[PDB]
Amino acid sequence: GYTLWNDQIVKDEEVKIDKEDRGYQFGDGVYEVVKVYNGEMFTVNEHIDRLYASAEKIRITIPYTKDKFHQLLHELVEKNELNTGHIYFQVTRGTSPRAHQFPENTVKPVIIGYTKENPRPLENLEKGVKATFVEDIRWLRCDIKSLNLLGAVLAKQEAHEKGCYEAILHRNNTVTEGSSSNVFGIKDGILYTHPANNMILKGITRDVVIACANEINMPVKEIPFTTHEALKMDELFVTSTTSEITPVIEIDGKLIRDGKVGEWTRKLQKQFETKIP
Amino acid sequence: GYTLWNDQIVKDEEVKIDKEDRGYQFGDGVYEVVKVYNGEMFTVNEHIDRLYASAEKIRITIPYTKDKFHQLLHELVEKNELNTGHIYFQVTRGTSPRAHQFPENTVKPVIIGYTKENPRPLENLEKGVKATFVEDIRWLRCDIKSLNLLGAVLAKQEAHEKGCYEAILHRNNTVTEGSSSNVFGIKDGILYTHPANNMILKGITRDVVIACANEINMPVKEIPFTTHEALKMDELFVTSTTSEITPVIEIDGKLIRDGKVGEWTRKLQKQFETKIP
Ligand SMILES: Cc1ncc(COP(=O)(O)O)c(CN[C@H](C)C(=O)O)c1O
Ligand SMILES: Cc1ncc(COP(=O)(O)O)c(CN[C@H](C)C(=O)O)c1O
Repeated sequence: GYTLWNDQIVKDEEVKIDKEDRGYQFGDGVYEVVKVYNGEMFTVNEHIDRLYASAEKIRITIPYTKDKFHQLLHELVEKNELNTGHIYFQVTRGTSPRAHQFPENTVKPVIIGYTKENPRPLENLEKGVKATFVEDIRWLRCDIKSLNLLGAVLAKQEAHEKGCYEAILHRNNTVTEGSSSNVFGIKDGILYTHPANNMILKGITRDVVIACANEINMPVKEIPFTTHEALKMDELFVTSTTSEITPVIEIDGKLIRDGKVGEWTRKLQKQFETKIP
Repeated sequence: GYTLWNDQIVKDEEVKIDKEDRGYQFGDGVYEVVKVYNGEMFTVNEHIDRLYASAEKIRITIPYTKDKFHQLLHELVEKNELNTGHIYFQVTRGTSPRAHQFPENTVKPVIIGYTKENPRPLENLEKGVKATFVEDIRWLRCDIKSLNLLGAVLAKQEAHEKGCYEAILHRNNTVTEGSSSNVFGIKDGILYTHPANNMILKGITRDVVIACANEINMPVKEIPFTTHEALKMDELFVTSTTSEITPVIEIDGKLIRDGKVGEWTRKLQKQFETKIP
């Protein structure tokens, strides 16, 4: 297939990374994942805006402008003939002799973007999944979608080893987000979720779900809940570009209510479907 | 020059790093830095031991025996004709289709190592340097020498912009370590430094210095100190494989005692010199 390398579209086999790329020695870079539906990129405007925002947050000046980035992403999908799956793209500070501080003389940021055929998680959306609680031991700037993902790797692995789809992270019993998703709780027709500060990534799917709730007039309270409160919620689910609205029916053997997908989770999924390309 | 690639010492241009190498997408890997004095490696076995420990802490099993790794670093120094400088070496989980969890079928870890001619910091060792306090926002597994270093990058950059050599990190007003070093304080002839827990990296230079204090009959207390306490110390210095024992004479414009290198730091520098190749 074809990969976006910097501002070029090249054959997969041509791409090689320098050992001194700061993304390889420091994880000094940011990234995005965009879902594609029948050749249509879902909320690509929001994902590109966040890529540039994450970049600005760690002072990386992406070498070309947004308009040029969208154009390159558009041809990447067409070149790979991607129907349904996702586009992954990242940008690092660039390659230069190893040193912690920013390169004295502005080097050019490295860009990588590729595609992958992958259907929607229909079985999970319908049936729900099992989750597990895992202590959030990550850094304090979770609002930046950076390449420093070692914490999430170890957490995801733990969940998979227990046959769970996701690891629900918590800071001293307070639920923050999932290893690669945002977490939502429902009690008495009210939608709860951790506020969007430095403790979580302000997900694009999270924002679309909150928009859906406002459209159907469901009360939304952006305040955190503990692991114990989460266990006594009427409904529970996780959100991500690839997971959409995935219901959580069980946490560590403990059923969320009756272990069935809830009413509001269904209403929310229904409204989310109206947004799909 | 020549680069260590897994178990072969090839030319820099013959190395191929994949875009899906986990050290590039998740910072899923560990590393080390070894100082070379006149073609001789300093505390190489201690660093190799830590590399393996760091690796196993995140479930990565380096394929070679520690003695084979030592022999590989030795060949690298000779092929490059390195006199005084350092060797940088790392290992990632390897290349596999992007996913947070560990690769289902164990792929081979990727090893990369190279040299760099760099003199001893003569001026800093004798005159001392300026430092600046910066809040520690890093993750909770600082005992693992991983590639997740975005926190340290931002901290070091803040130090340099202020004309400072190092950023002295602090959590809850308690000094932990520097962005790329360990921090020591002296008062009333006692040597203090934060204990080796998950909040810091148990430095190799740190251990040698503590061993030096023992040898010169100086009391050591591995207890943490606040920024307020750090400013009241009689003497203060940072340690690292590249910085050796670099005295800190001023923090945020506030002098440490009289702004000059202390006697105990000098005694430690003298004993440390007896260990050098
Ligand atoms: C920690 C974390 N929180 C929340 C999200 C969801 O954000 P969004 O709705 O914009 O995708 C993700 C997953 N992002 C991508 C999918 C990943 O790492 O694969 C994440 O890494
Ligand atoms: C966070 C941190 N603490 C402490 C140390 C000192 O450990 P040692 O004395 O074994 O080098 C370092 C430096 N490591 C290397 C030098 C680096 O990243 O360049 C470090 O990155």
